Amino acid sequence: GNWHCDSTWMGDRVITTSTRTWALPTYNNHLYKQISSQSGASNDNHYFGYSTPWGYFDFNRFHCHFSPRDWQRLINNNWGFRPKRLNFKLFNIQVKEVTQNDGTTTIANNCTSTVQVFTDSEYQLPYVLGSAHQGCLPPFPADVFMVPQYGYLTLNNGSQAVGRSSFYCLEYFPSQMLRTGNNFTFSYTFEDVPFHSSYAHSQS
Amino acid sequence: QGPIWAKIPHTDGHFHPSPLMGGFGLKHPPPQILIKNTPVPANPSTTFSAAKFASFITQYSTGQVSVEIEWELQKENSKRWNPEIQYTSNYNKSVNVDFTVDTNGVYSEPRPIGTRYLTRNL
Amino acid sequence: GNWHCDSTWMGDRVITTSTRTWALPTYNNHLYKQISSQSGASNDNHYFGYSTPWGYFDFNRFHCHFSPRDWQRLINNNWGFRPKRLNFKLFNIQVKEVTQNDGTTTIANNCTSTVQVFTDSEYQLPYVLGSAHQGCLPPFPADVFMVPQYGYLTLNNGSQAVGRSSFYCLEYFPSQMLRTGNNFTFSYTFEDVPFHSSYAHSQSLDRLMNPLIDQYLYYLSRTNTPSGTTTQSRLQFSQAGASDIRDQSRNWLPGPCYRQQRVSKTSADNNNSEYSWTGATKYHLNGRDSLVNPGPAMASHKDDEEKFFPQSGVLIFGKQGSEKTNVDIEKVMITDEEEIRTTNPVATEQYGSVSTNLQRGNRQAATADVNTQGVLPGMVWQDRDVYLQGPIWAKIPHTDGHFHPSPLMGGFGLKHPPPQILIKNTPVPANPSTTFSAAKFASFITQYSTGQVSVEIEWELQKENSKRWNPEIQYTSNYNKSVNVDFTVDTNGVYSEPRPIGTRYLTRNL
Amino acid sequence: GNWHCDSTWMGDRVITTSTRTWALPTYNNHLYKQISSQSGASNDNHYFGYSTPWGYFDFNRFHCHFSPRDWQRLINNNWGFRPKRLNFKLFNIQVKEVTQNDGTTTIANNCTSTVQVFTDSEYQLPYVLGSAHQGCLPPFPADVFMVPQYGYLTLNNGSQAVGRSSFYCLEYFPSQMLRTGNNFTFSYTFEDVPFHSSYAHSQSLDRLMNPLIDQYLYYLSRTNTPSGTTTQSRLQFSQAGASDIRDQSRNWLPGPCYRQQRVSKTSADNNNSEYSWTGATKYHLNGRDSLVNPGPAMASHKDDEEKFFPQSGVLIFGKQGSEKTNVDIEKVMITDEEEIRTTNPVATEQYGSVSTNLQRGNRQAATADVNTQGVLPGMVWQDRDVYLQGPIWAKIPHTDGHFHPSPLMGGFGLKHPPPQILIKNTPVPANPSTTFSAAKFASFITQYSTGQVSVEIEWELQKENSKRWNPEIQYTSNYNKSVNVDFTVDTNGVYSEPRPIGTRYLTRNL
Repeated sequence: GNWHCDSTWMGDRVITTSTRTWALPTYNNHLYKQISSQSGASNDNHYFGYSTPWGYFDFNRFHCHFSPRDWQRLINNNWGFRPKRLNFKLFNIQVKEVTQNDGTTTIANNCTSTVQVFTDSEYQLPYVLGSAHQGCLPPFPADVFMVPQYGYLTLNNGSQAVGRSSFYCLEYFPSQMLRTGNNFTFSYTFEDVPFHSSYAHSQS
Repeated sequence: QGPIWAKIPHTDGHFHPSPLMGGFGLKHPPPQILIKNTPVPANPSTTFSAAKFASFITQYSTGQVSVEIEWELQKENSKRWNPEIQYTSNYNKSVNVDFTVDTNGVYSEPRPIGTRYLTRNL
Repeated sequence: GNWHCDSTWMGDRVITTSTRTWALPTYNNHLYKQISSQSGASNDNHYFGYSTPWGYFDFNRFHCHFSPRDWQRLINNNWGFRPKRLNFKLFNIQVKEVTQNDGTTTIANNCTSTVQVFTDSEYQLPYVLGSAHQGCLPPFPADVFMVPQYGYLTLNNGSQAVGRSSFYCLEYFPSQMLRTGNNFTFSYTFEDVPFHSSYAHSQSLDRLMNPLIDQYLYYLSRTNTPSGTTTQSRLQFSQAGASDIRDQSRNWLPGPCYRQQRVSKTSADNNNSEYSWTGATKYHLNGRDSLVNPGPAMASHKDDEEKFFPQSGVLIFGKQGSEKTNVDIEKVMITDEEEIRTTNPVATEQYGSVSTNLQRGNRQAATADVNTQGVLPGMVWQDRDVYLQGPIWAKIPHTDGHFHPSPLMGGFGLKHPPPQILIKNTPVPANPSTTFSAAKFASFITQYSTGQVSVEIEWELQKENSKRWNPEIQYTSNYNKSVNVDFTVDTNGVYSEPRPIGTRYLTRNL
Repeated sequence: GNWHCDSTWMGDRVITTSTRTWALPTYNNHLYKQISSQSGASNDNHYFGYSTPWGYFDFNRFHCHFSPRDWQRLINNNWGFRPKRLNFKLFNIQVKEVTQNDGTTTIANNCTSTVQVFTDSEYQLPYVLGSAHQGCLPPFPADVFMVPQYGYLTLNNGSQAVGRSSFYCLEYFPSQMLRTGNNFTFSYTFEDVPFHSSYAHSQSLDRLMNPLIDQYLYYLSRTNTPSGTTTQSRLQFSQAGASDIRDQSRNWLPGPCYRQQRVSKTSADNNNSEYSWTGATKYHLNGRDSLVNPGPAMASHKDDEEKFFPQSGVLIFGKQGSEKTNVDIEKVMITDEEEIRTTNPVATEQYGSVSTNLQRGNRQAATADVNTQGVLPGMVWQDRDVYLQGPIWAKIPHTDGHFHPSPLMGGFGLKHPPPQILIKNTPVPANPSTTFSAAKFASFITQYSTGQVSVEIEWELQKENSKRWNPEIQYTSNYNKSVNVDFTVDTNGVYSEPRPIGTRYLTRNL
């Protein structure tokens, strides 16, 4: 897979493309874990949920896509804008094995080992995008970023669960197993949404 | 530097579901894209054990990710006579250029930039 | 990918092909960095810009393409040449990971890791080729070379930036990600450019006339005549012939000039003082002075003045192994542009003389030297010669106006020159923490890349058609015995270029 | 005829349309008149010419066509523009007869009386457009304007004519006679001209190099070296890097210059004396001196010298209501050409320095400032910017030669510019005698004409394609509160243009 960042302005459309390098550790040493608020937390701060071994990709900030100059071009010249469609790709996957022995770390490539990827395209998992979390693609294309860990919350009574609380095992979904040399792609179409108002009113 | 979309909660009712942090409310937003390293067990015992494996080869993964978004624009058509407001960089000299790296290679965003510079009548 | 170096001479074309092995480190530990001049630098030396993690390929010297023998073939047999098209290739890419642990370096191949390559074919980046930088493909095909780091300058006020200053992130361009077994190729067509003049004139602009025949025109030959025991003003006129040949009416003027101080290769002839800057020829741009070097094409010296050269008016190359700073004259090779003195003023003398006043009975005629002469109708000139070790092309700056955009260091001015070819090792993060961190990664696997690069250029030739009777000048190796052969390796394997070689051996009439 | 003002932006074109109401008096009481300078005028001010009864339409300023908002749209979004074609219309002609009798003025429409209109489309008349005269279509569409009177100059010796002096009678051309209900139209196609450069360079000509990489070329870095307790002449050479960046070999030269005196917007910095003429930059033509204004394109000032401007080297516009004669600096708007200092010399300093002598043991190197530098091979430059309130085109004089005919006040040099559009009220004799008289009629009915004029110009755009990462400069209105909005009417209905607006906000690399 090749590297694509640029913006393409055509007619009434602007196409933004961003490419970043990412690194994904092993989270939870491969375990799902029940998590909850500390015993001492205030009632307002109680929660119950699960931490999972999975990471997730988040491009839910404008600077993942617009350079500052692109943004300027947008906001000085347009009364409105809105997303239409997107194309997402993972490529140039590398799986690396680390050996810490006798004081010395040695990283070695493992061409055979896989990563698993799926999109929750039926929206069956708790949706944690849209909470303004860190971990998005960084604004500057040369910055390398860590893939954030996926966790979610369900109902709680204090730090405890309730009967209605739900537990999701992500391996209960089909996922693509990706090796070095495998790529992952999907396309998505935004539903019709109102244009964002990129203007200020000149009347009260 | 702000959010783009949010999932509209699946509920009987909602009013004007423009997500309050800003951006586009979506019933069917961009899906969550989940990834994880497949566990690779380390050297097993040569006597069968029913216990789930707890020794794994340390590993991590890296790669590139690309996202392409097509945006639709509504072009400004201002019929006002006088010039309007426009986002502009400063002219004056400075030690660092806004929205650049410094001498240590650290990129920084010095200010928030909204979208509302052009004007329209009510 | 296979190895191709040779030259193919067919009809009026010569195709040159060069292949080299290169190595590309990780620059800036993958970072872009703001850079500027030191706080103490003089105003003339201030700058502001950026260093980038990218490298770039530069084949912008003739010896990247012509062997010495090929160059000889070119310059002895052709009145002109010019680039037509080129083919560029990167192949046999290898990405290597380095592990320094416990005292011991272990290099291992990583077949999966990539390098990124793009050509700036829309010329959206600052164009740093054409500044005569080091880092080009070396002249000797067996030498392995390091890919130079890409950096650029923007506007500065002292060491600071200004609002108009621009910042370019090269990852904002599409680039090919190349693995082991991937190749990179592109082709390029030169725009039409004038043939370089690979000849010297055998006539001087001031001797184009028939020496046997008088002019029908008259010039003012005397302003006074003997009167009784004294003179009286009397204007008198003559038709110029051979004997008064300096006075003949002529149609043309020598080329422009911007005068240079004269220095001697004989140390004793020079003033004992520091004038390398204070005596230098310069231009003045936005409050800063810059050396004019080499400047407008002007002949290096007049007849029999071989030892003299303009202070900043000639290309100067280092001999093999010569150091960077304050080397003695024996360490450098000073080019000589004497062939153009048939048309272009000598760099160290005045253009000529003009009247400064209005003479009359009580006022004598006055004249003044002209030390800078811009272009005049009727002027003709030759551009600076090109050299085997010299630059080939330069990008013509994108401006409203330009005049005769032959780049002053020599070679071909191009509006759309060969594009910059940028390359960098894709960063590979080292072992990450198992707790999420938002900080950008700062631990990477050490690595570098190597591979081969080939460049093929097709050149168009304008064959010599001399109708002169007597033999002409030709570039020739020495016959006599010597310890080392010119343009060869020595006993230690070091290749060296012992002298500059220009193109102007054959002659033509004006 | 209907009213059309708007702008139509489509693809790479913007079509501007302007409509105004005009009034045309009877000029010269229908007579042609010889005119000349007063007997007491200085030789520099003598002239000879003719005043004619004709008026003319002039739309040769950008604000005749672009609203301030349109101009903003243009300059923030485009790297270049240029005129393509135009359509001109006169319509809703009304001819009015005035009767002043017995103290009382009574204006009455005369449907029958005509106006005469012709375009000089063969360019047979002296072309007086392109002299920056008043009388153009006003910037604000609701302002009604008087059609200016056509007059021209021919050769003069003092206040007298010469044999070569020419006299043009405009009735010797065919012209359309227009009544109420008649319209006049013509279309015109601009010749191909370079796009105006609506950008500023983000690089300076003296910083085009890679700051990270040394040159392979050498320059003379030292002329002497320490000897025992004293120095000895020794030439020494260095390869220029970042630290000696002023010394690097370079391919190009800054643009030409013709030096201007420097004046300060701070009154105290200026000499207390009258130098506006004696200190002025001038050219000398046939025994007469003329101010060189604005002259060759040169940057107005160097870094951080905003308060300084060349004496006659910048366009200067009046603020609304500013008077004709000796207004204070607060009454005018002084343009600033600082954006071109990346390529063009500063108007108030020397071009650079050249050697004036030949140094040797007993003679030190000497240099001199260069205050006028004509074009040299390898020079590049930017033309003067254009302004919303500034001129658009000029006719290139019909001459054997010209160089870079970008008109010096700014805009587009045209060999075949928009033709002069001449108009005049047809004289209507008053009551004649009933006895025949051979004398030409001297009693006419008082009348004037009014109507609308529209001009539509299609402009071609070169869209900004900046690949820079950081935001750039953009023309913007002020955010803060104020009593009047810039580029609006005040409480008395007076439109005003508070500042000059150039085109150079976006940036590009060299």
